[PDB]
Amino acid sequence: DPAIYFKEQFLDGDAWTNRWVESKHKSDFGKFVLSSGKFYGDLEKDKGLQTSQDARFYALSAKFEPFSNKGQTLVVQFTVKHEQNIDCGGGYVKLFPSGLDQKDMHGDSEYNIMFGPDICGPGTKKVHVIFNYKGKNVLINKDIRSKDDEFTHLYTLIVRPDNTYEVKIDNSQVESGSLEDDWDFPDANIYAYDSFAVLGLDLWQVKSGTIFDNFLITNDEAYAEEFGNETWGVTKAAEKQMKDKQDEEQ
Ligand SMILES: OC[C@H]1O[C@H](O[C@@H]2[C@H](O)[C@@H](O[C@@H]3[C@@H](O[C@H]4[C@@H](O)[C@H](O)[C@@H](CO)O[C@@H]4O)O[C@H](CO)[C@@H](O)[C@@H]3O)O[C@H](CO)[C@H]2O)[C@H](O)[C@@H](O)[C@@H]1O
Ligand SMILES: [Ca+2]
Repeated sequence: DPAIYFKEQFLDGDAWTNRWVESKHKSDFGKFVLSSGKFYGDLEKDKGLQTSQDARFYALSAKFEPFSNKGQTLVVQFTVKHEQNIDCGGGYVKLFPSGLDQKDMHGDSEYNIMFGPDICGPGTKKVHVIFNYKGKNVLINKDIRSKDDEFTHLYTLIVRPDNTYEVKIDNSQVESGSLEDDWDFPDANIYAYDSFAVLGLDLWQVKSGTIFDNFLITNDEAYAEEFGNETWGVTKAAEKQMKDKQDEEQ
């Protein structure tokens, strides 16, 4: 049986607010709203969290029963849709250990892993993969290109107990190697963390309108691939046809 540590598909309406916490660290964080956007694969299935305010910081997080990846695989996966045609704005997640105050979470709150696309003008169009190791946040030595169009894309990070990793975009490998070689941190336990307890969205955006959906944290690579195909894989073609429709009808 795959261990599902966390899963969020926003399938139950306004009830998501019972599972996600707004940080109060700042008084003027932008608001996340539940939305399937202007075009979608399915009105209900493609409901996710959308940034609703221009030129704001965002800080929202969801807790889950704490776990450790010691001795097993860790997979983190979600969809990002920059439906607005984004100029500058984050689309990554952070994983936090136990002890985070969700009501006070912010950009400098200490995290274990940060992963996902970041866009900031043409000069920043990169997928971050950051490991906190011995008091330092270490950025991956590799250039992974992020998606910049208006459509929904799947982002997957896989971390293995043999100190290997893989990054997938749209369920397809884009980068692969070992933690020893692709970060400037030999330690057999680089991969492992004593606890994960919270998934956070800590973002700055200029033009807002990005939608996040289909969050998954699991110990099973095969299950993540399947879940990805059943979520993003299903959204992909349907949403393209409805975008094609809207252009032709205009
Ligand atoms: O990028 C690695 C870094 O990520 C996390 O920290 C993020 C940064 O603190 C910051 O992200 C930057 C922000 O840049 C802009 C704005 O804040 C600047 O004042 C302005 C002037 O130069 O430029 C931008 O408008 O947002 C962009 C777009 O996402 C980012 O690319 C920049 O990196 O803010 C975000 C949100 O709070 C932080 O997540 C990690 O915490 C950190 O450890 C890591 O080194
Ligand atoms: Ca959804």
